[PDB]
Amino acid sequence: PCLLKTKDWWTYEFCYGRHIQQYHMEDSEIKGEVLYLGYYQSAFDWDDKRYHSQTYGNGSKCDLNGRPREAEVRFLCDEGAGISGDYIDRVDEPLSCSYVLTIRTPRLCP
Ligand SMILES: OC[C@H]1O[C@H](OC[C@H]2O[C@H](OC[C@H]3O[C@@H](O)[C@@H](O)[C@@H](O)[C@@H]3O)[C@@H](O)[C@@H](O)[C@@H]2O)[C@@H](O)[C@@H](O)[C@@H]1O
Repeated sequence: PCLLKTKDWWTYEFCYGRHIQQYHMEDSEIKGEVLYLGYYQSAFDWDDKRYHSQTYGNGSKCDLNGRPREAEVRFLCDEGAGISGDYIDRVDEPLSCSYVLTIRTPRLCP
């Protein structure tokens, strides 16, 4: 089941191994266009300490440059040691329409 987080205008939906989505909510409905940050492309897992990365590509065309959106996902230790499972921590956008999502998860903790 997909992880969700709202930051200002955009709500972000992370569907692990499928795609990443960005869209606007009003009340509790998706008002408008749904944008794709990217579709699942690759993943690397390392274990025994721990590391996990995924990449997502060919999302919606960027109006700034006409290039598809692209995203990478970092997976880091949930340092709150919480009890609600994984969560979207940050979304960063270091180049127009290129994103780095950071997910926190108890499974990546030492
Ligand atoms: O073009 C690259 C960016 O595209 C997308 O962001 C577009 C803008 O989104 C937000 O504004 C849209 C909404 O803002 C509201 O305040 C109202 O004005 C609405 O009518 C309007 O639809 C806002 O975040 C802007 O700063 C964005 O430019 C995203 O995909 C971005 O990640 C891209 O950078």
